[PDB]
Formats: sequence, structure tokens, C-alpha cells
Amino acid sequence: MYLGRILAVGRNSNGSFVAYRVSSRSFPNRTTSIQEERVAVVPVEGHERDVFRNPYIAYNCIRIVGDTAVVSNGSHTDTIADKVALGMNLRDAIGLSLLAMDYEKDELNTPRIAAAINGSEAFIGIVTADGLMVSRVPEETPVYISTYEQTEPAATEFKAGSPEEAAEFILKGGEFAAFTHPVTAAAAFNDGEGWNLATREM
Amino acid sequence: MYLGRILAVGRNSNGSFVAYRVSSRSFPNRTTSIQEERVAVVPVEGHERDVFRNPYIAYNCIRIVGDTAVVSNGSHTDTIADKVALGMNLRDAIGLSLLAMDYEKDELNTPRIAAAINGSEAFIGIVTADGLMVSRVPEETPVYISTYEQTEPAATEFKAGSPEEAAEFILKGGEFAAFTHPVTAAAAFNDGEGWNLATREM
Amino acid sequence: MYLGRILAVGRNSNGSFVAYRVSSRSFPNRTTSIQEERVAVVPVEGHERDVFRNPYIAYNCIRIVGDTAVVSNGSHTDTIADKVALGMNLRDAIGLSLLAMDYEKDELNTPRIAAAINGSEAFIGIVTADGLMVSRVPEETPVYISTYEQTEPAATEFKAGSPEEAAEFILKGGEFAAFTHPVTAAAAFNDGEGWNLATREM
Amino acid sequence: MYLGRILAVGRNSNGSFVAYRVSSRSFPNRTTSIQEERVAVVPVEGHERDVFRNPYIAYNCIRIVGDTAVVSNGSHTDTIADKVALGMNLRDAIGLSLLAMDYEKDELNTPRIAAAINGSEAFIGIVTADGLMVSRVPEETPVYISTYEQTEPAATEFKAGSPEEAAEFILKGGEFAAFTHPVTAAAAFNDGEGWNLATREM
Repeated sequence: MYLGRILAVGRNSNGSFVAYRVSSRSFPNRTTSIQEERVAVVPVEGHERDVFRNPYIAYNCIRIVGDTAVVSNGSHTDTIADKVALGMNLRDAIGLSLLAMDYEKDELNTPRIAAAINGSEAFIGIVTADGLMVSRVPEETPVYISTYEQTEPAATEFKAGSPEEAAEFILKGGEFAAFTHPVTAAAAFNDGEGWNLATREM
Repeated sequence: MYLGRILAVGRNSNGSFVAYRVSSRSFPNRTTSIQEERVAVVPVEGHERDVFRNPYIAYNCIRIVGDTAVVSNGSHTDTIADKVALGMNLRDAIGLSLLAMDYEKDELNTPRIAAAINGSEAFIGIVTADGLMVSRVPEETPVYISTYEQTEPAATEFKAGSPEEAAEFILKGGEFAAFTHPVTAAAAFNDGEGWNLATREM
Repeated sequence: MYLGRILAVGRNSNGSFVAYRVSSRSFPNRTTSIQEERVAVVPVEGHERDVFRNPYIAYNCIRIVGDTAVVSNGSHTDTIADKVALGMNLRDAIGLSLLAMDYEKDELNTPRIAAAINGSEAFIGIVTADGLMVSRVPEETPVYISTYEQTEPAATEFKAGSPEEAAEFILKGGEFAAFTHPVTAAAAFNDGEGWNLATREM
Repeated sequence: MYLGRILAVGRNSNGSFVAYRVSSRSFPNRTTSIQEERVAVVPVEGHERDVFRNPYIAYNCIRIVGDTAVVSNGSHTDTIADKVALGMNLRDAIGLSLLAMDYEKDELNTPRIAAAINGSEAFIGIVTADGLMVSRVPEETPVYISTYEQTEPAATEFKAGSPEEAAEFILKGGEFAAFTHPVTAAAAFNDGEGWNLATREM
């Protein structure tokens, strides 16, 4: 039931979205700082030195580039977002980034997961010690994936009509309530009039 | 039951192998020409002009580079084999090649499939209009994948103790007997003393 | 003075263009067949079997994808063109393709060269046994590059106001008159109203 | 005369080496912390918060993976080093990483530069808004490159017979004495018996 970092992507009757959640046992001292077209996962007041021992705990988890929302559990959020801003299709932007960045070199070979959505398409991917998988997000249902256990996209009836609702849901809502060690979350939602960011602190 | 081109990869109690089979409705006039560390799929006597109308029917389906055997349904066999000969790990050699080459631009957006095996590892991959998937071949069982229907690796009790047996099997043996439109096949087998090539004409 | 295959790209007071020329000592029996948004280099009547001994002599040298013209000395013309049609920027479309395809495995490790131009940008690149170089085409002057000798982009006062003129020029015009073993040429020119193809037979 | 970050790579009569130097106007408050097969560029005591405003000032500038030394002006040091440890040749390890990571998104589109050397080969590369260039390091002379001005490899008579000498030299030695705003440096040297790390504080 410990999935580590989790992300969800898809469309509802209310709009499209991207949701991210940090689950952790070793670094509970982190929060999500919202900014202009970007949400970063950063250390809490006083724990800013934690990044020099573990370089995987600080990074942008959500980037908004034009009509596209990008989400991931690491610095590859920028790598992917930059390629989209430069013109690369989603499938390749995620594929190229994950292939090059690869899994994280920690005690668990923590996979790098990501997803991206624009007005008409969405892809989700993961890179592990055993492979690279980037796949189209089904038009029928939203999906989620995590660094541990659920290392394959899985369907989800994501309920939300705003970024704050989306963040809350991946944090405590529905099936995610069961996944342990919640730390913090973030999300981007597009009601059809643009992307809006929001966060939630357990 | 029409899977198009098929390939299988894995290890037996007799050794490791790579098997390839052409299934076709439109171009039954092709055969497999064996050569030095390479097996090509070529037009039969007199049909050599077929390659100028359909550039996807002629290509090397098997390349042997050192201790590694590479198999695929297209020219990416060389792209992958060359990267292995230059030093790239299997996962990345297949991933990079498929990501760059992409699915074939024919009436069916025919996927590009591939696999590679050396003395200790094996990977198999596919790239389609909907995604890119490269995955480790399980140590437990051999696997196969095709351009149509079986676009995900699937387990198989591959029986063979030589290249000619392997080629025969993917051509008519076991579960492959059911897959229609057999045209020609090829294979590479390593009994632990090196790679050996062979072909079979229905 | 033997540069092998040559390509030029850039803009004039008459428009933008892409020019390609085959220089050869071993296979003079080839011509350029023009088609819908594509120019192929193919064997002359009766020499169609030459492609089974040397797989680098047959390929599309020019592809037109929307507002972009792509040129190269090999099958990577399609690899690059496809990525542009799927959404990849020129710099990356050429970079990714050349990095993956790499230099040709013939007696000379013949480099793979390419270039692409759209309404506002143009890049040119080359991949050899010693490196990978993709660079922006200067707005000031057109440039050319070849497989042998001139393995770095070089400035050129390309004179042409149509595809047939462009093809002629890289074939016999200006500084190219000196480069030996002319076989055949092709070109694409955009007077600002779209791309037009043409060829020239010595 | 302000080249920004600089790196040098090559071989002497004393051995092979990799040298790195930080030149800066905006963040002089940084130092080089040496570790096990790795040299990081980190903020000085008390300036640890500087990394949350400018994510390009903290990173490993040198990684030692087996018989290979890797150097770069950013986090791509790890991206490249990891691919080498996984089996990728130097040319491609640098090419793939730079192509994917791309230039840094700061006020100056600061290029990402890198180099790598093993017992028999060495490559150096750079990726900018205008291109991607990865090239073999000449056997004849060592070379250097920087983020600003010298964005092309340039020859250098690098004098050093140890890591501390190498670090000193790129910091104040020879032609580098003229390049302004020295902050800190690091280097790896192989006298033929393995890689050794060292740093120098102006």
C-alpha cells in the first residue's frame, strides 16, 4: 500500500487535469510551493539542507507550457516541459526524457514517472531498471501510476472540477486514501478556459 | 489470428535464441537469405522491384554482433545492432532506435518490433502510434510479440535446440501453427558455444 | 575535389531551397525519381538489383512535410521528415535521427548528412565516426556540406529562383562545377507560395 | 574574457585529465566539495538557499565511473556518467544527454557543456540554442570549452601531473589566467594507475 510518489492524468466531465502526490517515509519535511505555471516540491522551513544529501527530493512536479500540463516525480518535469515548449510531441517528449534521464540512483532504483496533457492528447510514462514504457492515456478513463507497486498505468474515476479538488483527491480521495504516508500534493486543472494550479497540505 | 511479422526471444534448457517469422497477405513472394552474422528478408527471384513500391519488405531481420543476437521486423535491426557493437546496453539500444525510427508509415501504421539477447540479458520492445514499450525478457520464460494483435510480449514454451528447429517452430510449431499466412522464417541459436543461423521455407 | 553526396540549404532573394547531389565512382547507374512531396534516388533501368549488395544507394533524398523541406544522403530523410510531421523541432529532428542512425557502415564510414528548412528556420547536420554536429543555418548565407572533404557546413552564393535551377546549380553551377563525379541531382524551392520539386540528369 | 564555466580534457606526458572551473559574477559564494568518485559544486556556508532561486548553481561537475572521468557544468554530469556506467559509448552518452537536457533556461540560455575520457578515447560536447556539437578530442592536444565566448573546443597546452595541479592551472595557469571572475575549480587526473580527485579555492 506504499506507492511512493504518485501522479494521475486524464479528463472528466468538468475538464482535464494532472495530479501529483508525494508519499514518503524518509523525508516528510517537504511541501509544495505554487508559482507561475509551475509547482515545486521543496523542503520545509529549516530543512533546506536536505537537498545536498538527497538530490531527488527537490524538483518541479508540475510545469505548464502553453496548452500543455506536465507532471512528474523529478527534475525531468522541466526536461519534458522544455521539449514541449520547443515543439516536441508528448509521446516523444516523455520518451526521450525518460530514456536519457533513466531511473534514479537511490537505494531503490526509484523509477522516474511522468505524464503530459494538452487540448487533444495525453501520454503517461515510466522508466525503470527493467524497461521504458510510454503509453497513450485512454480517452475513456483517467489513470495514475507510482514509483512503487503500481508501476503500470491503472484506471481511476478521478473526481474533481478544480485544481484544489484534484490535489485533495490524489491526497485523500477515493482509492488514494488507502495509499500510505501522504506528505503533500499538487494539481493543475483545465475547465476549458486555461490551466489553474493548486496545492494541499494533508 | 493474423499477427503479421512475429519474433520470439529467450532461453531454453538447450540454450538462448531469437526467432523471426514473416506473415503476409500482400507480399508472399519473399524469402530469408542467410549470411555472415546476418539474415536478410529479400524478394524472391524476379520480384526484386517490389522494394521500390514498398520499402518495408526488404531488410535484415537478424544481426549477430559479438555475443549478442538482434532481431526485428525492419531496417532497425541494423540501427540496434550497430549501437550494441558500438557499446550501448540492450535496453537503450532498442529504446533509442525505436524512439527515433518510430512506427512504419504504411496503411496500418505497422509497429516496429525488436528484441536482443546476450550472454546474461535480453530485452524486447515495440513502438506504435500509441506508445513505446521496451521491457526486460523474464528469465523464467521465452516471449514473442508481433506487429498485429499480440502487440505486448507474451509467454511461450519455445522448443528448440538448434537454429533450424527454432525457425521451424515459430513457423509451424506449437501456438504459432494457428497464426495465419506463414511466408518464411529465420532464427539464431546459442548452445553456449556461439551463435548459429538458420532458415525455413514453409 | 571528390565530395561524394552533397546537399545545400538556405534562402535567396527568390526564396528558400534545398538541393541535393549524388557524386559517385562506384554506382553511376542511378537517377532521381520525383514524386508527391518526395524525391527518391533510385537505380537506373536494369540495375535494380544493386540495392541488395549496397543498401545505401537507394533512398528518398528529399521529403516535403507541410511547410518544411527535408534533405539528406540516406534513409534518414524519412526518419527526420516523420518527426517533423509528428511535431519535433528541426534541430532535434535532425539531432535525434543522426544520433540514432549514425554513420553508414561501408568501406568509408560514410557520414549521414541532412538539413531541413521551414518558413522561419533551417538547420544542417552531420554524424561521423568522430562526432555529431547539428547547427543553425545562418540567415546571411546558404550553406552546403558533403560526405567527404567538406564535412563542415560551408557558405555558398546559391543562385536559383526555381527547383530546376537549384538542381542544375548544385550539379554544375558555381563552385560545384569543380566537385567531381556528378551523377544526378534534385531540389525543392519555395518562392513563398509553397514547395516545388525538380531534378536534373547531368 | 568572461567565459563563464570552463572545462578542459585531454592527455599529457604525465597522464590524462579532466579540469573544471566556475567563473561567475552573480554567485561567487560557491565551492567544490570532493567526494568518492565525485566532485560537487555547492553553495558556501549559509548560502544553501541560493539553489531554490537558481537551480543551475548546484550540481556534480565531475563523476568517476570505472576507467572513465566525466565533467560538465551541470546536472548532466550524472546523466552522462550513468549512461557510461550502464554501457553507452562516450560519443553517444554525451550526445544523448545534451540532446535531451538542452541549454539551460536562464537569462543567457547558458549552454550545457561536457566531456568524458577513458583509457583510449575522449569526447567533448556542447548544446546551445543554435545547435548540438559533440566531437572527438584530438590525440595531439588537450582542449577546453566554455559556456560563453569559447563555445567551440580550443587547443591548450595543459600542464599538470596531478589533480591539484590541473585544478590550479584551469584556475590561474597559462591562458586561463586571463579569463575573469574565477570562483572555484576541480579536476581528475590519471597517471595510469587510476583516477584521483582534487580542488582549488582561488
